[PDB]
Amino acid sequence: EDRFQELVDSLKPRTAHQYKTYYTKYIQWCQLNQIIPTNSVPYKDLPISAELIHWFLLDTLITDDKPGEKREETEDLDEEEENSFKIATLKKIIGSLNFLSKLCKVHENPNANIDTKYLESVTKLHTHWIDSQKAITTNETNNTNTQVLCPPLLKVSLNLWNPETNHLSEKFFKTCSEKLRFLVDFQLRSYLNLSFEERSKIRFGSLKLGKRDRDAIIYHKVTHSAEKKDTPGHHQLLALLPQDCPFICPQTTLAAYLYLRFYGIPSVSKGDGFPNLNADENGSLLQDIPILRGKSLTTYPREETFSNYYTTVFRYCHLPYKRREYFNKCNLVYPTWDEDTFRTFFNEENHGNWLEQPEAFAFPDKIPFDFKKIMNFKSPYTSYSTNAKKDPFPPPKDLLVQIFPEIDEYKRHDYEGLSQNSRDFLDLMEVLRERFLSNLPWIYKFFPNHDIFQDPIFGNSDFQSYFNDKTIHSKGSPILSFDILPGFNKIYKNKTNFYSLLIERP
Amino acid sequence: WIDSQKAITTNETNNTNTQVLCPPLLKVSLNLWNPETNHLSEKFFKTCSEKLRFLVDFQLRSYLNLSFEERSKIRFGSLKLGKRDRDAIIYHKVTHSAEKKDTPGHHQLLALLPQDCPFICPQTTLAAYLYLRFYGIPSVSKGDGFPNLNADENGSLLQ
Repeated sequence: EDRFQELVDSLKPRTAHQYKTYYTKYIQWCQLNQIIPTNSVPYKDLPISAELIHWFLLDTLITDDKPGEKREETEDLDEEEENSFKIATLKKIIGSLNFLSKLCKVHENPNANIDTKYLESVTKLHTHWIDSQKAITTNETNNTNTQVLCPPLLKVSLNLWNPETNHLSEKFFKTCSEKLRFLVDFQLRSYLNLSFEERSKIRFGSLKLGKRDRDAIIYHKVTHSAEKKDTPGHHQLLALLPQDCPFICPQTTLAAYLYLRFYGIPSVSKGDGFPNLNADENGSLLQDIPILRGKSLTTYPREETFSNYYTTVFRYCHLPYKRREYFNKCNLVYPTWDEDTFRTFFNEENHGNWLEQPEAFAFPDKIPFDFKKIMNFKSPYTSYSTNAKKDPFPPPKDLLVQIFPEIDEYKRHDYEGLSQNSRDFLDLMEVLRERFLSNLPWIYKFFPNHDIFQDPIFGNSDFQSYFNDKTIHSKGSPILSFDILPGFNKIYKNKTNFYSLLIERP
Repeated sequence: WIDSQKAITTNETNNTNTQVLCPPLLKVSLNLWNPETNHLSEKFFKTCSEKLRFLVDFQLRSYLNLSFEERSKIRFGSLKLGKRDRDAIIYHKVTHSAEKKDTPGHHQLLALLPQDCPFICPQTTLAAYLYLRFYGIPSVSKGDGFPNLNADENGSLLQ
């Protein structure tokens, strides 16, 4: 009861009523999912947690599906002010609900527990996204020409699809398989902002599919019941949603690297063998296969050899490499959890009184929605992604079932008789092969002699027919077809800037 | 010089025909007479005159194997001529009775003959560098003027 005045006299009244507006929105929204049920307005009842706050922020700020107000974000002068308004009001809503969190303490509502640093990470995430879209604002933002206009991802990425690295490395990168394992680790650190150790710890068994999403690539990284602490929960959840660009897609890169790793060239690149998966145990084989390998078959390749790799590549594309900023940890990272809320909040039956459960929409398969789309370099502003029907020429499965057909055998094998992770990984691989054949014609369009095309079954005119399908206007068009990057569209969809990316035969 | 010949006596002295068979001064010079350095830099390569002072310094290192600390010790009048030549640019070196020892001589004579390749010709490159250092571009690069020569007595201003 001592908390009266210093709560009250903490603020300007103007501040207090802006905060009152914001928590009034919060209360109405919790009644909109009847969390507080239906003026019915107590204080020792209203739950405050970082995910609750966060999902309120989702449902109000970012959820611009909203067809009455759909396309303010398209106009540059509207969005350039609108997102600044978003982030300012974001910070104010954070302060408001922090104030309300302290308010529930003086009423003694134990249901209010903040963990601001999670919401600080939300703040930092949206801050970095708006600063990314802000630094990209103009060709002549300042007197720069092409290096503001040089994404360190794509200039590397596209130039890694070349079957030759002649000035670069005959010492290192003869094989395209080594180029693809480099591109795999680079798109790891690109999409999944991690450390070298965190890049090391990917078995195949921690690579799952979207439950409510079909497209999520779940790396359900959990502390294994012992760091100093049992009850294993430190949950780090990640995703590799594909890219409309067929050359920075993680799924395309992954399917390509695993094709060369498993099958490769039938003469030259004799693969590592498509795995057993028959008397596999859940945890036996997929929990042994590294996502990438060198000479060893189980562990992860050598650290300073990767340092050499990144050094050679960033001197090839002439970019400032700094080793801490890829091998050591950043803080621009993914959400982190307990066991407590993770089991508690994602259980629907504890919240089954509600009209909706947040696992459905704003948490696509236990992922905070902006931590999905920002890390996958997307404007996070629909909550209702329906871009999946955008598919000129969906590829035929008869071409698909040529490579990796053992998967098709395994589901015509005793599908029960295989381990649970195994067939789930098999369906993962089929989605990978689908995305692979989908993105294949531009790979043929730009490097027709990759080691994938050291296989004349692809040289047959069924694949070439599908190549002429997807690359149909490519010879006649001045510009490209596929998407680029949210602030690099009007530069590199031009074929010429796209060819300035190439150094060896544009 | 036999080492130069030994590297040059076979085009398969080194199996690559890509970078290892290029002589070092030539690769630097030809990609340093380029105006644009777009993949390279502008933050340490603003002007073409910054590129020229880099290129003149590297050609000094290439022809006259000094330290940069010894390339510090070159003035305008530190450069004489082969008077039987008009070809060499004579750095006549200083040990004049107090920098190492009395009874002066520890001297060293340095030749800077031109090259028929004008990209690596050091006389050409220094002429261009001092042209743009002094006169500059008549529209943009405000050079710092032709030397005075009038206040210079021997060992006073050019030195």
